[PDB]
Amino acid sequence: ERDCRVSSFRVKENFDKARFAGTWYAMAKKDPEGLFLQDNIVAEFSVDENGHMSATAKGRVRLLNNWDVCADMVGTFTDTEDPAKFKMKYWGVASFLQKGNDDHWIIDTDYETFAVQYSCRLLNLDGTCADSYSFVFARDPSGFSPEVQKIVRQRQEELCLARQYRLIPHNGYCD
Ligand SMILES: CC1=C(/C=C/C(C)=C/C=C/C(C)=C/CO)C(C)(C)CCC1
Repeated sequence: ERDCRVSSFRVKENFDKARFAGTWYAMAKKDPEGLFLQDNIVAEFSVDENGHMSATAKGRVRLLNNWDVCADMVGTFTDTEDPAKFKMKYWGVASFLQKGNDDHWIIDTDYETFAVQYSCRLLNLDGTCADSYSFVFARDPSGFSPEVQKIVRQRQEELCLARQYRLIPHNGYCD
């Protein structure tokens, strides 16, 4: 009875890039297939004078040889015909870290407390998603009141992703 087709999902109305700038702490995530950032994750968003949005990000990750390193990453965003939907190109400061190109959607935000992000890397023949990831971000690395926790859960049900996330530690391991 629920529609899980990716083309039917509602996104943030009248999205505002300049208002989204500044520091964002990751507090929970849903993982995709393969290598991915593990914990101690912080993001910094910026917008230039001509309207182009970009970001940096740091976090610990375990490489192919299980070595434990602090990764320093960089991303740039290209606008589309929906103001909340972007294309993101990304890479690292060290040459052995991963590079690529992903969809980046803002499902909802209030700019001053919380944000919900989503990416579908592959579509099924019937229009639902075959490989996805998602981040829950905070301005304040504290818990979220009861009423904001309830709005975050309603957005996780829209995405057909209820009960598939885990909490992330913050440890000092990276700078
Ligand atoms: C750049 C960037 C993002 C994605 C980063 C990812 C996808 C990194 C993967 C790193 C790996 C796998 C390193 C191992 O070689 C997010 C969405 C947080 C928003 C801020 C900018």
